[PDB]
Amino acid sequence: AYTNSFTRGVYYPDKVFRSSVLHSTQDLFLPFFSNVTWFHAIHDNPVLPFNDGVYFASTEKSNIIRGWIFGTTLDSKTQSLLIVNNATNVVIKVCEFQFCNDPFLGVMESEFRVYSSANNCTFEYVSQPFLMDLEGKQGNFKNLREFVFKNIDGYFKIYSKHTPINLVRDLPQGFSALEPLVDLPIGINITRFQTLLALHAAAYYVGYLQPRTFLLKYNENGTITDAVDCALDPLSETKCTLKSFTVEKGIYQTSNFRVQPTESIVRFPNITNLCPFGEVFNATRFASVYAWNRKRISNCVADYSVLYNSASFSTFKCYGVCPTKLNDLCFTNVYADSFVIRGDEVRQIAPGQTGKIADYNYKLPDDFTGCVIAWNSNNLDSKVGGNYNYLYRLFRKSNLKPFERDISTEIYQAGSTPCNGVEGFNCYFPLQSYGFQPTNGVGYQPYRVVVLSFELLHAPATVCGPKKSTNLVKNKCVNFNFNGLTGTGVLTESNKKFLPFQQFGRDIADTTDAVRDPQTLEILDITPCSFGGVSVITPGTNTSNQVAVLYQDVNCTEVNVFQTRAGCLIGAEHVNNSYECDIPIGAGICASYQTSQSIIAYTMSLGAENSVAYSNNSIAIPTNFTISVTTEILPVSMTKTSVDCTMYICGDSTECSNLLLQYGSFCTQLNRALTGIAVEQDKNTQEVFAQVKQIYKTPPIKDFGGFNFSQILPDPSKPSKRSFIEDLLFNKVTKFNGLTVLPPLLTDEMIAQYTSALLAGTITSGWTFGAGAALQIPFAMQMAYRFNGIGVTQNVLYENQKLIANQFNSAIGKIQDSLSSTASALGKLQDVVNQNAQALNTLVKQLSSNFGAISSVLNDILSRLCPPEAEVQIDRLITGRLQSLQTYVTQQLIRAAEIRASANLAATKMSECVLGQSKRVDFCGKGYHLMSFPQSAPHGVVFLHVTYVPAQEKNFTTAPAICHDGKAHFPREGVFVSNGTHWFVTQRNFYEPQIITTDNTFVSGNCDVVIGIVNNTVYDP
Amino acid sequence: LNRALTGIAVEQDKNTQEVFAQVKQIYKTPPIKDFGGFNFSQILPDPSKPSKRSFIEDLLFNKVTKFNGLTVLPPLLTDEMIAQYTSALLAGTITSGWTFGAGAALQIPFAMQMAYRFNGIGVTQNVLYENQKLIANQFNSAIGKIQDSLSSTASALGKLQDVVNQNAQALNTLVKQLSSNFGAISSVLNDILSRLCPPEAEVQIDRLITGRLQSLQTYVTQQLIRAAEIRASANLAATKMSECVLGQSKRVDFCGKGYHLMSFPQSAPHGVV
Amino acid sequence: LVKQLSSNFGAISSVLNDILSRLCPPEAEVQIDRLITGRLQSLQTYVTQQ
Amino acid sequence: FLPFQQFGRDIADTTDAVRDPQTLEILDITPCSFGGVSVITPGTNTSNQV
Ligand SMILES: *[C@@H]1O[C@H](CO)[C@@H](O[C@@H]2O[C@H](CO)[C@@H](O)[C@H](O)[C@H]2NC(C)=O)[C@H](O)[C@H]1NC(C)=O
Ligand SMILES: *[C@@H]1O[C@H](CO)[C@@H](O[C@@H]2O[C@H](CO)[C@@H](O)[C@H](O)[C@H]2NC(C)=O)[C@H](O)[C@H]1NC(C)=O
Ligand SMILES: *[C@@H]1O[C@H](CO)[C@@H](O[C@@H]2O[C@H](CO)[C@@H](O)[C@H](O)[C@H]2NC(C)=O)[C@H](O)[C@H]1NC(C)=O
Ligand SMILES: *[C@@H]1O[C@H](CO)[C@@H](O[C@@H]2O[C@H](CO)[C@@H](O)[C@H](O)[C@H]2NC(C)=O)[C@H](O)[C@H]1NC(C)=O
Ligand SMILES: *[C@@H]1O[C@H](CO)[C@@H](O[C@@H]2O[C@H](CO)[C@@H](O)[C@H](O)[C@H]2NC(C)=O)[C@H](O)[C@H]1NC(C)=O
Ligand SMILES: *[C@@H]1O[C@H](CO)[C@@H](O)[C@H](O)[C@H]1NC(C)=O
Ligand SMILES: *[C@@H]1O[C@H](CO)[C@@H](O)[C@H](O)[C@H]1NC(C)=O
Ligand SMILES: *[C@@H]1O[C@H](CO)[C@@H](O)[C@H](O)[C@H]1NC(C)=O
Ligand SMILES: *[C@@H]1O[C@H](CO)[C@@H](O)[C@H](O)[C@H]1NC(C)=O
Ligand SMILES: *[C@@H]1O[C@H](CO)[C@@H](O)[C@H](O)[C@H]1NC(C)=O
Ligand SMILES: *[C@@H]1O[C@H](CO)[C@@H](O)[C@H](O)[C@H]1NC(C)=O
Ligand SMILES: *[C@@H]1O[C@H](CO)[C@@H](O)[C@H](O)[C@H]1NC(C)=O
Ligand SMILES: *[C@@H]1O[C@H](CO)[C@@H](O)[C@H](O)[C@H]1NC(C)=O
Ligand SMILES: *[C@@H]1O[C@H](CO)[C@@H](O)[C@H](O)[C@H]1NC(C)=O
Ligand SMILES: *[C@@H]1O[C@H](CO)[C@@H](O)[C@H](O)[C@H]1NC(C)=O
Ligand SMILES: *[C@@H]1O[C@H](CO)[C@@H](O)[C@H](O)[C@H]1NC(C)=O
Ligand SMILES: *[C@@H]1O[C@H](CO)[C@@H](O)[C@H](O)[C@H]1NC(C)=O
Ligand SMILES: *[C@@H]1O[C@H](CO)[C@@H](O)[C@H](O)[C@H]1NC(C)=O
Repeated sequence: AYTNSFTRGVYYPDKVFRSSVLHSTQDLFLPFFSNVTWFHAIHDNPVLPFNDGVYFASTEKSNIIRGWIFGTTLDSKTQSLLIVNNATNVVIKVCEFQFCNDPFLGVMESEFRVYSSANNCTFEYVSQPFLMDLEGKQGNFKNLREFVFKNIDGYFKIYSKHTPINLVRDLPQGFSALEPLVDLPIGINITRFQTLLALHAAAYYVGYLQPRTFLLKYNENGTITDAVDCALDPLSETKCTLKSFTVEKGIYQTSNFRVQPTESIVRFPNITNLCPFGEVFNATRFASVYAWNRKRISNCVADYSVLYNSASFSTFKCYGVCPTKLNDLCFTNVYADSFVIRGDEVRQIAPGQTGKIADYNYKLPDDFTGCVIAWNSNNLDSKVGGNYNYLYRLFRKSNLKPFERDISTEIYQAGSTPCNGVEGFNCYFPLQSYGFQPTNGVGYQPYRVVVLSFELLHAPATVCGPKKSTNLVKNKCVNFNFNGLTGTGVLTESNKKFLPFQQFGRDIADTTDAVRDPQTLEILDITPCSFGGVSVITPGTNTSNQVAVLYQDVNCTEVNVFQTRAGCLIGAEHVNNSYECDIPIGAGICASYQTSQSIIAYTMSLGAENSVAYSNNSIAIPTNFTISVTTEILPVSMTKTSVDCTMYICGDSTECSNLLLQYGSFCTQLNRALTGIAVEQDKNTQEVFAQVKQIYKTPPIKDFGGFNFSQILPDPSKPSKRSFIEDLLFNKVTKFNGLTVLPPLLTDEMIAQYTSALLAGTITSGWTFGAGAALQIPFAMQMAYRFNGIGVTQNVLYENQKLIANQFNSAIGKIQDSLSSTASALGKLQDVVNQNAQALNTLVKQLSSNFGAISSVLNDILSRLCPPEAEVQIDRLITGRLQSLQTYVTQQLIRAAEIRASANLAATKMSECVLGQSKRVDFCGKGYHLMSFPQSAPHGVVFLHVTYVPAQEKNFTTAPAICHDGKAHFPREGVFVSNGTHWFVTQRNFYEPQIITTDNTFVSGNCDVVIGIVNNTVYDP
Repeated sequence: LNRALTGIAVEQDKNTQEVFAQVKQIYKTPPIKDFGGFNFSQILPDPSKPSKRSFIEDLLFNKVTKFNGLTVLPPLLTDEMIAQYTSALLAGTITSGWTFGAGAALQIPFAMQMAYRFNGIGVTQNVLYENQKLIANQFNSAIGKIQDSLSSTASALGKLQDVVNQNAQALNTLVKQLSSNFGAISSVLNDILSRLCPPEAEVQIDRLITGRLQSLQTYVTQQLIRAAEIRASANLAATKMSECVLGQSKRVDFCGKGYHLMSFPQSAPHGVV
Repeated sequence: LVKQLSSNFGAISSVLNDILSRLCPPEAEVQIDRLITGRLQSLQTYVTQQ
Repeated sequence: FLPFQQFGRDIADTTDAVRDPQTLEILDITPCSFGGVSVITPGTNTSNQV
């Protein structure tokens, strides 16, 4: 009866070759994993809906399905497309037919009950004859022939694919693209179709197409190999939104949820009287244009479809509105300006027009809303002897304002002379007339013109169109229409006290806040029905295709379900246990993929909770330490792009360039900004790396006290003398539109030489090469100074020198192992590359946009259209592409500022971390800084920060001071500790107890002042 | 535009994590507040609030004060979580000095910690102990004065209030732009659509689309620039946290004017004090 | 920025008064809107760079 | 190109390749080489050679 559809409904949307690209297209496709009807029967079929397009598929072994019928009645009464394959060729006809039996075609061929006539044919096509399977066979099917049948604007598009199969059961799973084959211009309104079966079995599938958006993957050979149905599910929406088939772990915003209306609400005043249009259009006599009439039409039901459909009118031109929308709109008042004019003067009755009537007798506003209605009256107002009862004002000393009625009869003066009702030179009358006779010319015949002026709704409306009202439903999302004002939202009761004259309320945005119900004068608030963005929480597609959906800022009762302050989270199980944050949701909630396995949501942990065993006489002092190496990765530079604004916008087009010149310096200001950026990328690089006045090199003998630097020093065997670690870093980070990339000034080899010099200086001369000359020093002694710099006596290093070197070497090895396996380690630098690449890919894609033009391709506009019309379309494209460049450049300037700040920070670290020793906490890594080593990286720098971290501690009893002979002895830069029986003095950051003597302590004051002073003895050497 | 705004929203949480999430563990003070006479009751959490914030933090929070496609996302770190981080940083500073920043938190008497801070400015530790009671009273009085100042002068937090105002002003302007015609017959799209039909309506709509899109581009650009300013401030705040609270700063006027001893963080709306 | 005032931006003339003194509102308003759009975009660019 | 395909396209929707209408072979279209030209010069206060 039914089966599960699969990845079979994909066809080539057009005939353009694309390869190695993911292309997003919207067309009528079969939704993935939808239900498709299975029609089987062994030992005619029904008439099916076409549903704006039909997916059809069949499995064959003997060519049982041999044709299709498409139409409305499909019975010799309308044109109906008939496609038949009768062992010779495909025959397509749209002829009528008498189906004097349940049509099917029988098997060689010995039966033909499909038809017995051919009458009133308007199209016939026959392909070349072939020969195929006809005799009776039964079993597994051998050939699956899939088809798509769609009707677009009268064109019947047929797509198909034939493929070998070895399968009797349901549809095979597997991607297969459908090529286009036929486009038939027929123009038939198709609502139903039927199939044709061959009787000596039955097997075929019928699906239906829907307006889905698909993301199509074209491989290197231009064959469609996959597709994503966006509205299939949140994961598919995410993949198409990001235009990729792989989604990294995280949360993405892909769409917006909106509760849809369930029913419409149409509300109008309960008026039964009809508007007296007949008394104006069929008036016995029209007024003269010098004295035009204004009839008010109000408190009635108006129907403008009668006037519009009537063919008796010579013109019906609406300004501001248009004639088929007038039925759903209503007005506070409509006024009818009624007068007779000359035919040739109809053009003057319009906004923006001038002339002796437009200026002297009937002026319209240039913002006029309404309709100009006209018809000739040559058989009513014109008379033999002429009709001289219609007067117009020939002369006036001034023009007229809109809707002014100038009834005055003052004597007009051409020049300047007194007139007192006299007809004389420069004493003329403003009143003139025409003598209209049925025999006068076309332009001299009378026309009856009525202009209907509509005053936009503001106040309660009384003259409304023929739309009937409905009942009102509160507290539900509805699509409402109140007196022509439309929108979607939930209508609720309100406490807004509208004044008796007020009809509408407004929000800050001028949107409707509340309405007065036109039937019952109560005030209803309009709150649009709940909506919000929808985010998809997913582990990467390299792990699982299971996702959770977050509906932002909604309640869960308006749609496992977890209510959070971020929204309603669907698909994630709520876990009481806290963990480290993984994929953030918001409001303290994070999600992760963990174990059966599922996506979980939890309140994030801030770290383990602990307490410090504080007391007024207890100090913890470390007895051992660890040397750790951390990696700090900073962007320094970004790719130095340069864009030819002219070639991008106006590629190889003189006409476009000439139009572009009317926009001035916009281009050169973009070239200037990008040049400035490109230059500053090199300034940034020089400031970070060119901090050494000379190029230093290490000695051939690497006698550095056991410290192994072979993985950070250049390896004299590479085409570019980079270290092992640098090679690892470089192995982790991965045009004809006026878009170029400039090379950097400093090549990678030169950067490596600078980092080599900085490293060799640091190793052989410590910090001295930074301040001035490089002064050689044994490395172990350099470390001794670095230890003194953190309050640790140099003797600690020498005594543990071998241990320290091994820890250092091991730490370096661990970095290498980390860098060799974890690609994400350099994400901070990879993102910069991605951001610049994304910016360019977007920019290039903008060239495909129309921006309102007929075509995105400039040459296609130019080769078909000529300048007076072509220039407008080109200006539209220029505006769009120029705005795109302005956006790109602005984003690059902001990003460049971010990079500059990072480069300045990197230079600061280089100066304070590598050339010196930093006293700034966590500036040169967490811990007590010893030394740092630079390594170069693509568009960036990596610092290896060597830090001293206390490793093991004991609880010792302490005291701020010791009493001896009543004098208070305090330690000379150390602390007092007790092992329970004896007091010792020791350095703060490393347990090394010494006997308390007068050379370790100093005396100030006496025992009665110091809080916590203890009794002891002080040894005097 | 959605991408740019998402990037901003994300970086606001990165900024918060970098400023506050500088401690690997959540520390808590002992039940006995024997800190040598130094009174911290106005900066430590008060175990009685719906959100365990200090008195001063409550004062700070009491001073700082949609259907058009405009939404506000919640922060990842709620105010309670921020308070827990500041509590941990404060407890670490008090009970272990700077040791919790470099590595493990090593307990030390507070008076001795101050002795080290005094040595760090070239003042022998004996000065503190001999004047320890005086110093504690001065500290306690100074804290009380802060409370009195914060309790009466609303303008004290103007630097943070302006940020709120700038974002609010930006949105109010943006929403108001929907009322503009931009050359169209009406700013209301539905009123154009219900009276005019496609060959003429599409032009008026394109005019409104152009105007509203330009308005968004302007808003987003201003937000990106403002966000860069905020990021610089957050980086500075993180730097101070690292050098002022976790350590002791030798940088003149970096951690206030005078010779720096110690600093204490307090959370505030969209900021740190 | 000042030089941008000399640009037509598709208008018949960069000088606003020359448009206004020869053309009347139903046609003049379009040319003026073209100049307003261009000059406003120029200011937006200037302010952003500043 | 598949037998029904006549044109190829680039990311920008520009033509990548064409099927020759007289002989059905596929030809790639690569715009002829172009690029910016920069002038390296000492200041005109020294020399006019570039
Ligand atoms: C200090 O810690 C280091 C390790 O960080 C200790 O060295 C380890 O000592 C054990 C002895 O039990 C050896 O088995 C390990 O192989 C050593 N590790 C390394 C890397 O050499 C050192 O002994 C500790 N010292 C003290 C006094 O506790
Ligand atoms: C510094 O460490 C490197 C680590 O690779 C040592 O080089 C290794 O040396 C051993 C023998 O000494 C070889 O068996 C390995 O194959 C080498 N590895 C590589 C990657 O070359 C180097 O010898 C150490 N330096 C010193 C002075 O011992
Ligand atoms: C505290 O340290 C002292 C100094 O090392 C310890 O004293 C000595 O103890 C050893 C036996 O462990 C004797 O052989 C020495 O002669 C002692 N010397 C002195 C000067 O007393 C003392 O035992 C330690 N106390 C604890 C509890 O560990
Ligand atoms: C340190 O030792 C001195 C004397 O050796 C202690 O002072 C004595 O204090 C007790 C109790 O107050 C008196 O009874 C003695 O007469 C005092 N003797 C002298 C010489 O002053 C002092 O109290 C001790 N410190 C502590 C903390 O107990
Ligand atoms: C630290 O200072 C606070 C200041 O408020 C002290 O709490 C006050 O304590 C006194 C009595 O000790 C009460 O009368 C006040 O009402 C308290 N004020 C508040 C706001 O609670 C606190 O006791 C001081 N700490 C110590 C150890 O003395
Ligand atoms: C297939 O159709 C049946 C009813 O005909 C329906 O209950 C079922 O849910 C459909 N399949 C899917 C996957 O929705
Ligand atoms: C199929 O129909 C065509 C119609 O012209 C006919 O010529 C052909 O012979 C038929 N095929 C047979 C009889 O196998
Ligand atoms: C078909 O042909 C007949 C000729 O007898 C003609 O009268 C009729 O109008 C034509 N059209 C239809 C739809 O029957
Ligand atoms: C097609 O025919 C149906 C009647 O079956 C009718 O309702 C529909 O409006 C027709 N389509 C057109 C475009 O007239
Ligand atoms: C593309 O065609 C070539 C034939 O030269 C073939 O070797 C290659 O595997 C094909 N690629 C795909 C993805 O089918
Ligand atoms: C006014 O509207 C109500 C709503 O149902 C209707 O019953 C009433 O008859 C209307 N008034 C007139 C005069 O028709
Ligand atoms: C005018 O009168 C004619 C008949 O003389 C009638 O058919 C027409 O509908 C009338 N028009 C109006 C607006 O009353
Ligand atoms: C991601 O995919 C690659 C190749 O499919 C695989 O080697 C890698 O282990 C995957 N990632 C994880 C975390 O397993
Ligand atoms: C919606 O959220 C409110 C918030 O207080 C809650 O009280 C209510 O029960 C939730 N569910 C509904 C309205 O169905
Ligand atoms: C988690 O805690 C809640 C307390 O509100 C409790 O109702 C729930 O059953 C707990 N779940 C588990 C698995 O412990
Ligand atoms: C110090 O003493 C406290 C007392 O409870 C203990 O919890 C803590 O672990 C001790 N420190 C070490 C390093 O063992
Ligand atoms: C430490 O605190 C205890 C409280 O149990 C007190 O008796 C002792 O005198 C205090 N010592 C110092 C030095 O403050
Ligand atoms: C530049 O020109 C001025 C005046 O012509 C001259 O004095 C100056 O020396 C020139 N610069 C150099 C580097 O000679």
